[PDB]
Amino acid sequence: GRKRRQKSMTEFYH
Repeated sequence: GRKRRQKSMTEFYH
């Protein structure tokens, strides 16, 4: 799993 979730601005997977 993932304890710390950081919203990646590069989350736009082209």
